[PDB]
Amino acid sequence: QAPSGWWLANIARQGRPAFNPDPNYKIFRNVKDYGAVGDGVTDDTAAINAAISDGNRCGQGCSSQTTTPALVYFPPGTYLVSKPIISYYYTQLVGDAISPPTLKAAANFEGMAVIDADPYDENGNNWWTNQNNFFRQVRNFVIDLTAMPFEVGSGIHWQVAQATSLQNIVFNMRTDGGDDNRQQGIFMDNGSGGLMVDLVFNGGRYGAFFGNQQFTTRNLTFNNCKTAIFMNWNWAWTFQDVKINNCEVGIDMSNGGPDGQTVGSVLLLDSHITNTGIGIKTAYDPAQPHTNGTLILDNVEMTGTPIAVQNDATGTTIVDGNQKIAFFAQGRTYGGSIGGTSGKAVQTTEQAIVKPNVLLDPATGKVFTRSRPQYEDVPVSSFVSVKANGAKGDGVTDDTDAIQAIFDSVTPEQIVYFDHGAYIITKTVRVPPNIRITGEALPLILAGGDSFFKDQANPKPVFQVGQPGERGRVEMSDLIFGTAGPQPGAIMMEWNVAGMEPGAAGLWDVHTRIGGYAGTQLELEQCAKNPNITNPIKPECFGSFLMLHVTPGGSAYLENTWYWVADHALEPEARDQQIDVFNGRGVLIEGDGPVWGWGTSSEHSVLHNYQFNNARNVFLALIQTETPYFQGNPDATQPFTVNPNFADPDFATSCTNSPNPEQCKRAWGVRAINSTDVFIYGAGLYSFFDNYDQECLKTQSCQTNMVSLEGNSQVHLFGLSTKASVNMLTVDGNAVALDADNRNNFCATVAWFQS
Ligand SMILES: *[C@@H]1O[C@H](CO)[C@@H](O[C@@H]2O[C@H](CO)[C@@H](O)[C@H](O)[C@H]2NC(C)=O)[C@H](O)[C@H]1NC(C)=O
Ligand SMILES: *[C@@H]1O[C@H](CO)[C@@H](O[C@@H]2O[C@H](CO)[C@@H](O)[C@H](O)[C@H]2NC(C)=O)[C@H](O)[C@H]1NC(C)=O
Ligand SMILES: *[C@@H]1O[C@H](CO)[C@@H](O)[C@H](O)[C@H]1NC(C)=O
Ligand SMILES: *[C@@H]1O[C@H](CO)[C@@H](O)[C@H](O)[C@H]1NC(C)=O
Ligand SMILES: [Cl-]
Ligand code: NA
Repeated sequence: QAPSGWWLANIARQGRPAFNPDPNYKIFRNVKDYGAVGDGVTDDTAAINAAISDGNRCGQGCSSQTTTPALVYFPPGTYLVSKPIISYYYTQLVGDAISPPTLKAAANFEGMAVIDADPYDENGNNWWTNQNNFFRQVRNFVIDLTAMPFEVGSGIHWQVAQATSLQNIVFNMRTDGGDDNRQQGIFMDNGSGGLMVDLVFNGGRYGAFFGNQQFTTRNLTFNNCKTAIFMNWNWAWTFQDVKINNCEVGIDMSNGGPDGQTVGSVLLLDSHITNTGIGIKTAYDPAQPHTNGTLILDNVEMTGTPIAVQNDATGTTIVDGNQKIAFFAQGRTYGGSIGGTSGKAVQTTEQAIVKPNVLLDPATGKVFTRSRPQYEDVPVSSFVSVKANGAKGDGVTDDTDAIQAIFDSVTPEQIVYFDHGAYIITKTVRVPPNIRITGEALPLILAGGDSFFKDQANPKPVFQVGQPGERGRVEMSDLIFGTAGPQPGAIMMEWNVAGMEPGAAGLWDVHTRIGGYAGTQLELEQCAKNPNITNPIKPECFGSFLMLHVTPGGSAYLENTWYWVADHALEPEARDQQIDVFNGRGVLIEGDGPVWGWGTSSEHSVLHNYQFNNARNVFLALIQTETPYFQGNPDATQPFTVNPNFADPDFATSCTNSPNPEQCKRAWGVRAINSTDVFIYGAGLYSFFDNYDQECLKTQSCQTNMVSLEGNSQVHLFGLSTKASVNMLTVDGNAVALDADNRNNFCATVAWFQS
């Protein structure tokens, strides 16, 4: 096939990792420049693998690395492969977006999967610790297993962590062989996700075999699979806009049986299970001692599917199909008339969860969604390269004025293109309310300087997105925001603009990465942990003030956005060793929004990871947090002073008279103050340490409190999982749901909180 003309294939390549010492390292690789023929006849395995591995990248024996990113581009074509495509650390596998190429497994293909994102060596050790396998894309492919015997074949071994995505992939598999068919689209053994969007699975035994701590996956279609989704294990998982068609089983979540369920919780929203034998197989019964197997259905059609939910241990139909299920919950519920203050285990349909119209797509009535833009129809001439227009991206030069001048002059038909590099910002950059910005494989935008962002008593925005009250169209994608040295006055992104329409203002694959990597000066040398002393709280190890602030009137659509304060060092010489980085606050949302967050995560801030203050119209699915591992050395009262301008939590006051005082002063996973119409569909809010000691896990008591609802906040929580917090949820100062009353297979889990 002809080249597609997609801008990405032809845009001038001027990028380079600023902190890789090799001036000739090449981030972009077109597989055909490595000898791939793309005709489906010549075996292209070696050429594709060489395009990935070229340049001394992070493969076997390399724990992790941020200075060897790669964007591996596959022009339109068919690529015959006979062994796995090994995706090295920090790789974007980018098929052509206009005409997604086919990865065609040879009949004699051998190996784990057509694409392997985390190989096992001969001794059974992964190349990368699964929970550290960050910063990846696979997008725009057809993966064809149909030449392989039905007894073998997996499309992608997707064993990954945060800031990863699968997008726009079709998996074509055989339908013959009965019980001996073993083909599957995704094979996922474990990990810590992550996002998937816009996938189609045709045939096979399983569309996907899934096992992971937590994941958000939406707009998935399954056609003629035996079981569409085999959920092997999880803590939580949120599915939205899933279409299952003519399968034997939709979601199998009964692994382990009624006395050993390995699936923690599943949420299924805005979905359709059509012409399928059994919609969902579960082993849950409300008399069981634990919360394993929790399930939420919200707005799910069951057309032509006579058994919507089946208890496959007893064989009993729990919910009849051939009707829409407005809402179903099984697991423990609190609040309202059903659960009350003590909580109650239930397995029942119930009344619809009504969401405000501002959060919905008016065309479908589903919660609004929009995938990461790839600008397929935009000509290369419309892209304005920052390096072509005066920004150096060298990680030292002050690029503030050059970037500001680009932002001030770019027209709405153009797109600002951040060539890969590291762009030092030394004072506030004002982003206008009409702009589109996209990056070459996660360029770094770093708050730097020696004064402007240094004062936590007088914090300042790094990127100020619109001015207060403005409406417009602002899109950013494929970028990382961070600090160069400590910048405890930096508000990394202040989001003032509101979209003209849903999805017109947002962030896709845009991450805030505070410390831990080359260029930050916040690495193992400077910030190594020392739990054996009282922490000095080194000034050289502070991070930012606040990673994201949606101010009153701001409205944003966030999808695949990781707000991460480093718990460990990311370059290979450090061997994943742990560090202390002191970052005040994660994500703060105020005002009437709306705000959507799909597949967001906020981890290791001191005061809170997510906070809603005087907020309305917030939809998050699913969310994930961690407390910083150094707490309580120091505890959450240090080193950021309480600032009422950000409604900061005041732990010295709030923990007064705590019955569990030793571990009370710890970062909030989620805090809501005077906020309503907030909807959280799935949450994994974890506390794994106390001053790097994990003894507290044995009694699920690393911290005292995890979610705080204050000022009669109406926060509608579904599939809330928390790890090792005595109290999962506290309302107006009273502990409501205790971990001990809601034990799952690892976390504790509340299916449904009625506010
Ligand atoms: C769900 O994802 C699928 C897969 O990307 C989308 O289907 C593609 O839609 C585009 C735009 O119409 C077409 O050009 C492609 O041919 C489609 N691909 C396939 C495999 O069908 C689909 O649009 C998405 N649906 C929603 C509601 O977002
Ligand atoms: C929920 O998960 C827990 C943890 O896996 C299950 O408890 C385990 O059950 C297995 C039997 O399959 C035992 O071998 C383990 O010793 C148990 N561990 C603990 C910590 O109790 C529990 O049975 C599951 N509950 C339900 C209702 O499925
Ligand atoms: C803290 O003490 C332990 C002994 O339990 C030791 O192994 C570790 O190296 C010490 N840490 C530092 C930073 O010295
Ligand atoms: C609490 O939220 C309401 C909106 O329901 C708002 O009118 C009120 O001003 C808020 N209270 C404070 C103290 O800001
Ligand atoms: Cl993404
Ligand atoms: Na302008």
